[PDB]
Amino acid sequence: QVPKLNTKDLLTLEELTQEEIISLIEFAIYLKKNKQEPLLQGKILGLIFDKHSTRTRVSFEAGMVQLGGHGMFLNGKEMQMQRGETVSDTAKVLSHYIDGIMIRTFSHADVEELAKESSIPVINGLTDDHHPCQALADLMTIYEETNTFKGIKLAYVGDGNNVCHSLLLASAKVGMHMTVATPVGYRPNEEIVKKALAIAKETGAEIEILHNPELAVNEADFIYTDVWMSMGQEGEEEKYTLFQPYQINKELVKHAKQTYHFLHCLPAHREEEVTGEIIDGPQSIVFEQAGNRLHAQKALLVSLFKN
Amino acid sequence: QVPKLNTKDLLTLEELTQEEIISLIEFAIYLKKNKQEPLLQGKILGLIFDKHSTRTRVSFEAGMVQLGGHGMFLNGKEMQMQRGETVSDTAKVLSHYIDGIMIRTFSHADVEELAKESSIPVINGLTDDHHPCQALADLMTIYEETNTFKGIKLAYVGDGNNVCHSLLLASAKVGMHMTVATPVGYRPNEEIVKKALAIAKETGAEIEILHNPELAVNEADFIYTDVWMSMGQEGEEEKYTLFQPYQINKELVKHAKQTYHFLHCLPAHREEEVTGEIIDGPQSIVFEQAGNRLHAQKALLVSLFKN
Amino acid sequence: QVPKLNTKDLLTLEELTQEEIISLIEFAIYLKKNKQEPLLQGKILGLIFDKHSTRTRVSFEAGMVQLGGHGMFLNGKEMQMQRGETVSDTAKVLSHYIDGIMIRTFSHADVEELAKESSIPVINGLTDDHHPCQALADLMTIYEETNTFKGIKLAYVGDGNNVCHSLLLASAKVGMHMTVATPVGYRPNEEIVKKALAIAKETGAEIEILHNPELAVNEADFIYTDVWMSMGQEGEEEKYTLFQPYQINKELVKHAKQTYHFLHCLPAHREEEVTGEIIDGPQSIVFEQAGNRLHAQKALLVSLFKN
Ligand SMILES: CCC[C@H](N)C(=O)O
Ligand SMILES: CCC[C@H](N)C(=O)O
Ligand SMILES: CCC[C@H](N)C(=O)O
Ligand SMILES: [Cl-]
Ligand SMILES: [Cl-]
Ligand SMILES: [Cl-]
Ligand SMILES: [Cl-]
Ligand SMILES: [Cl-]
Repeated sequence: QVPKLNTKDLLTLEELTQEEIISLIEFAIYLKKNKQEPLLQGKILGLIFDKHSTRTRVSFEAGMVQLGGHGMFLNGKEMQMQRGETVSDTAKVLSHYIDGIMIRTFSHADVEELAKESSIPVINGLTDDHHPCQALADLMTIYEETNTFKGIKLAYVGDGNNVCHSLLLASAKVGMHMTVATPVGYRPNEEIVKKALAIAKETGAEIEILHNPELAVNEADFIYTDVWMSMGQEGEEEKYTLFQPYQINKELVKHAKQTYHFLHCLPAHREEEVTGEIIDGPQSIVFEQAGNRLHAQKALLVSLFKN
Repeated sequence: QVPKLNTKDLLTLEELTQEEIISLIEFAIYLKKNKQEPLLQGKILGLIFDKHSTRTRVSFEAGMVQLGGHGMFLNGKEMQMQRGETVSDTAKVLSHYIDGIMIRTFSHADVEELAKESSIPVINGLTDDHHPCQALADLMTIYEETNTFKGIKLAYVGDGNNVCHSLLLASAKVGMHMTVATPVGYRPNEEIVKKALAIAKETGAEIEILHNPELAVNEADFIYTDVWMSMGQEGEEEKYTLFQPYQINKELVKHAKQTYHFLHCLPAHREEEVTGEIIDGPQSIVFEQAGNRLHAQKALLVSLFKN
Repeated sequence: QVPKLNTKDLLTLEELTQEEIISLIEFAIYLKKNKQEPLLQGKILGLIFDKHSTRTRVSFEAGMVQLGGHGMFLNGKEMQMQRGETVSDTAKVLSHYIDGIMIRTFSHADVEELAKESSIPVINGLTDDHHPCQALADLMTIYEETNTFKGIKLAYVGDGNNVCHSLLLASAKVGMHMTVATPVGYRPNEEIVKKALAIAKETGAEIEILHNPELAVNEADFIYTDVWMSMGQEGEEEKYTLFQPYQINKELVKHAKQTYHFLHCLPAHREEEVTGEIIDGPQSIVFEQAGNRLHAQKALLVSLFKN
């Protein structure tokens, strides 16, 4: 049974209810376990990219192909948007040709406009502000270990960026406890924190934004990090210095549960945000986490294309 | 049935008779209305692009996929032609691997050479001189409104460029009246004008090349424009002032029929060649026009591949 | 019978026995002659390219499509390797999504690492050091003419580059006599020469590395050359001066058999490494040679995917 969703698009996870998120995760687990069937026969997903990608690009197109459809890679440097065509005109023409769009870009507003002006589904494959498909797969990865979100503690330590934003919203939706530790000056966006906190009031989630990483990871079941300079960001040399106390290393993780697992969206820079010892060690699940991008997105695609 | 064509390639529309063009339009209209069948099962169309594209790139690959075949995007920057491999050599090797080629580039002579040296069909997806697949779709769009080309008047106002050339030839082939207005120094190519006039002698088409835009649009059924600086032309900034009197705006279109429709190949630059008021207003059909790139091209592909 | 191979990967041809190479060539000839069947139904081959390509890029994707599978083009400029992601991390995530990888790049070591860290097959589609699929297709092309490798003489005249290396190892594997002439300072890698000589001891191949092109081509059945400046090279301007005596032209080829045939991997630069008179003349088989990239690689793909 394909999950029914009351949304055309997936831009932040705010669009989904708790029950819809759980249904997507269960359907992804089903698709992971069972023989491939051509549920999206003949369907074409456009894949617009304005930023680098390995996992998102390959997993989306492979997912479509496994479902009997097609992915069409559209480098943003080749589209007439480069030459000043509006996002609205783009949306309207693509709706005549293909069945959905996944877009990865800088401006979140541009993805909102694309969705608004498109008659086909639009999926955010990462913006400066949100990476929802990553957080959906991460929820699946956590659920495969725990079989529940109740009483689970996730600690994110790092920069208050797009990935942090999506994990905050994801955790709040499913009722999972989440702490964030960032350096001063690099907190997650306050409006997104407020939205997560509001959601958490209804679900029982405890969301805390902190500066002390040792306190944040205390008794955590999962520790998550990400790179210190994201694709959207301008360099500060002083940033690297401020982030040193936020590295995920042996000294930090000993404050979490002995049974904790390490998560990272990838790509990773060993000896910056995380040491080789941690990411390549026995508590790391980053490759299975990455694998689940495929399954979680196939569930999302089948549900959105069924509308 | 599938239209029979007496050409391997489609470079300018000169290669087609009136009857063949009408047959293509009727077949496109059939394909637009009827269930997709895999008429090109297993066929691979190579898509060589040396210039930006949204509509041509997406519509050709979607068309192929919808007919059970494949489109293979080939950025010109990645091909060995960028490192000096000849067009002839490229033609000969691609003919061993794939079933047809669509090419968008600068030099029309290059596309002529590709067709001459290739044993597979070659389609011009725009050159500096011709954009024949656009004009074929534009004929289809007109025909859907009028159900005839007899007594219809098309007015093109703008630069004497590739799209103007293809519309001149298309109009002449089907017997439609066409007027052109361009600024002094920007007339369509005189050899192409002569070809169109020669074709028009046989078909009853009245082709008129003018400078005054108000005279050109008088009692028109359709007003068509395009950008002032084509991809073949970035240096030429002077144009922007010269072309201001050629803008499609409320003051201009009142001289056409009250029932006129506005066409534009896209991409468009609002407040340059056309105002938002016109392109976004109730007489604009530019998005249906763009949608018909898909269907007109599918008809062409099935016919060329039938040979 | 699909050939059984005792290797997961194809990086240099060293991985293959003489019997395996012959079996591959026979299978390629069969595939060339016989109707397409979907032997690789559903399979996805990633095609990672850091360098320009026409033949390799098109032939590998067409081959997959013709076998009922898919080729996914991945420009190296768009992958997170560009932003510092390790080859190992890349290998581990791709293995979750797709079924094999073909990679064209600079560093042969990177391709070795990709193969080591990947659970799926890896194929070298050219590196600075080896171009094994080219030499496999070249052996097929020779065998189609001669029906044997015994008593056949191949002469390569040019730069001691990646293609020279692969021809050396190919010739030694099948027992064909091969001579090389290069300028002073541009010999093939001495360790590769040693490996070829060792293989040749077992097979009866005579391999000679020389400076005098007229001596090298004496009584040759085949003459082969390639460009003087490969994609990986930023060689001195003095190089062109040293290469003047090494052009393949009428004066040189008269020293070979009257029945010789000319080979070139392509792309070629007429009037540099070879004259138009030779490459377009009656002894040239370069376009059949390029065509055989398709068939030889389809044989390899099927065999690797089976294993
Ligand atoms: C997947 C990349 C995530 C990272 N925060 C970035 O935006 O660069
Ligand atoms: C579809 C683009 C048409 C325009 N005349 C150009 O050549 O840029
Ligand atoms: C197929 C190209 C071969 C040439 N030696 C190069 O590496 O550029
Ligand atoms: Cl960012
Ligand atoms: Cl893992
Ligand atoms: Cl419209
Ligand atoms: Cl090189
Ligand atoms: Cl040939």
